[PDB]
Amino acid sequence: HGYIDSPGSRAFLCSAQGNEQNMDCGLVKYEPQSLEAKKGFPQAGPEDGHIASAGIGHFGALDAQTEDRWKKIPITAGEIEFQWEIMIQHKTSSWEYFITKLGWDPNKPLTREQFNSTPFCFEDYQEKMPSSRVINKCTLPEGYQGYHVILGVWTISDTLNAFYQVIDTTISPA
Ligand SMILES: [Cu+2]
Ligand SMILES: [Cu+2]
Repeated sequence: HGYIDSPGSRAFLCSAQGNEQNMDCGLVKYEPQSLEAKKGFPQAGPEDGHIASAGIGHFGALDAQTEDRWKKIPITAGEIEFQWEIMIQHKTSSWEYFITKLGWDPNKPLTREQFNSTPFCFEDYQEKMPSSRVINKCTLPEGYQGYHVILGVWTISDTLNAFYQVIDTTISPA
């Protein structure tokens, strides 16, 4: 169980510790650490249209997708660091990050077609137990600007599951 608090994830910003910068999030507000679903996105895992909720019904408020809906973290293109708060540590296969395609539609549901098919950042943890706070250093793909959604995936090595964290960003050109 864990969540990304820098850049603050969509679920994190729903929470009290995110100071409710997103509202009307349902139960997400009270357990942003709990977006657990089958590993293996995009070949498996949460179905299209339910990626942000990790396919969990009572987190479905996160599946709304409009330009106006979500608070966006401002970031500059290039190097980026993601920080996870690991409330319950589990042996870890990897940390990986996907981003929406150039030309995705911010007013349509998040789907595999809306995301690049492969991650832009991948850190192999070789099934080791992580510390309680984890930082992954990454680099954004070239040519990115504007509103984009980043999907953070924390894949658990000793279960069938992973934790899914979408992040809303406004990217300024490098
Ligand atoms: Cu857990
Ligand atoms: Cu419920």
